[PDB]
Amino acid sequence: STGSATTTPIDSLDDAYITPVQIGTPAQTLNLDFDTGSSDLWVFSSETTASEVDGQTIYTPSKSTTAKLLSGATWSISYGDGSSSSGDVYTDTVSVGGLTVTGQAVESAKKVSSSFTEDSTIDGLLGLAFSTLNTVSPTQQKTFFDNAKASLDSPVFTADLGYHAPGTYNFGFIDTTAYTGSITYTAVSTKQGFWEWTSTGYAVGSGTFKSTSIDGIADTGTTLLYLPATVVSAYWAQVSGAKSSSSVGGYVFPCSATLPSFTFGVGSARIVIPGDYIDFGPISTGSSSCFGGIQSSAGIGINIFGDVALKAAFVVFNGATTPTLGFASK
Ligand SMILES: Cc1noc(C)c1CN(C)Cc1cc2n(n1)CCN(c1cc(N)ncn1)C2
Repeated sequence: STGSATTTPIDSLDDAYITPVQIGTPAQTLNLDFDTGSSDLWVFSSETTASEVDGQTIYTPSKSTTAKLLSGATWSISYGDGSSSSGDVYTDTVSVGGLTVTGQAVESAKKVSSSFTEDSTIDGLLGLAFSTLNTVSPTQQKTFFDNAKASLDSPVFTADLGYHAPGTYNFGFIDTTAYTGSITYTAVSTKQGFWEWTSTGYAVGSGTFKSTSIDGIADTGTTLLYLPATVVSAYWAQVSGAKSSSSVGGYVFPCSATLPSFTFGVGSARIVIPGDYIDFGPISTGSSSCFGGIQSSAGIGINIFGDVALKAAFVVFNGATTPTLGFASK
């Protein structure tokens, strides 16, 4: 089997991407944030505290003839930005882009933090990291991809995120028309539960490539590119007036700037992030200070190849017995 679904930016800045997911019988379609940095499929639901729901579409398990309470199971998650959610668990039928899993754990939120409530465009998360990170207790549950894997034509999924435009998540096949050149594959460590890999270096604009190992994670659920402070300083030094602002929480730059590209290495191959992908717009409405898309990972404890990086590539998440990642230009 295979599946293919379009993923759409939630706003004009690509602050996140949403993909429609069918849950239950009859189907209830929710728009979920596909997140290769976490491993829980959780949704706003009829159980979510009413004051914490503001415009999201909810899953109502009592209206699904295939939903079953997973007795005694609870979940609770915190994300890198300080947001959180928690609740109980059902199993139900879940379909993405025509690919169906029966008995998928659907984690129903009883509580969500303010950043979820305040974002009416995201109805939940669909985790695509390794199932070892799943938070369900006392019986850890499998991700949608792990449940689907054996049925897929090939044990892979691909992320093809758009810049200020829709893109595609495919399951079970590699669309050879969706990229240019060849796909370069690189080793993955699953020891922290992530799609963790080592980039071979970077370049800023037309500058020379610096060969240096940068360990980090391929994370579709993180908006920006978080890299070591040395690398990030080298990038923003090429932008007149750019500075790190403690009050704003990272590097900002004059909105009048034209930004240089940023290149990262995948083995001997190179992925070029165009400068415009690094512009996240005014820090507040009407400001001429703009927020940068490349930020320091210092204090986060891991480097994160988030959407800013991944949207410049066609990315293969190869879930073979020894997982690997593939990157192609597009
Ligand atoms: C509105 C709005 N505008 O810009 C943003 C961002 C939002 C909030 N909106 C995106 C809501 C939200 C907050 C989170 N998500 N979705 C996804 C899960 N979270 C992660 C995952 C992960 N792998 N890494 C980090 N966090 C935190």
